[PDB]
Amino acid sequence: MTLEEFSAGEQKTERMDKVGDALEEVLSKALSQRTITVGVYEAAKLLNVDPDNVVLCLLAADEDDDRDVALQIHFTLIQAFCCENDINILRVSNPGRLAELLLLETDAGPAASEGAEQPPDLHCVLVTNPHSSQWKDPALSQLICFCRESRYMDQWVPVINLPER
Repeated sequence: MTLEEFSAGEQKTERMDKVGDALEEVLSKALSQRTITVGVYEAAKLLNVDPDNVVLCLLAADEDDDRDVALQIHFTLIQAFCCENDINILRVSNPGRLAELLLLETDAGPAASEGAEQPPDLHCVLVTNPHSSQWKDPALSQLICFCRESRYMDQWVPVINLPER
C-alpha cells in the first residue's frame, strides 16, 4: 500500500535540454492526432504519400549506426527530400532516450521490439499537418528557434543530447 505519485512543474525559457523535452511533448500529441510518419526507411514512401503536409523530421543515430553504411545513406537521403520541400530536421545523439519516448505516449501502437537482435530500424519520426497548417505549440516553437540558430552556423543538420526521466 504505497501511493506518492503527484509530480508537477512549469518554466518558460529556451534551453538546450528543453529542446528534447519539448519534442517528447509534441510527438505524444502528434500520435493522438494520428497524422505522423515513423521509421528511418519511410523517406521514399512519405515523399510519394504526403510531401506537401511534411512539417519536421527526427532521426536517432545509434553507436551501431557509426558502422551501418546503409542507414547513414538513409539519413542523407531523407535530408535531400525534406530540404526540397523546405522542412527543417533534427538528429539526436541518444538512441535510448528517443526509444524511451516511443514507450511513454507517442507511437503507443504495435511498435515494441523484444527479440534476439533485430537490426537498427524504428529510430525516426516525421510530424505532418492536415489540410490546415496548424503545427505550432510552444514546445515545437522552442525546437524551431533552437534548430534555426545552430543551422545558421553552416551545420546542414542541427543535433542534440536530451535528458533522461
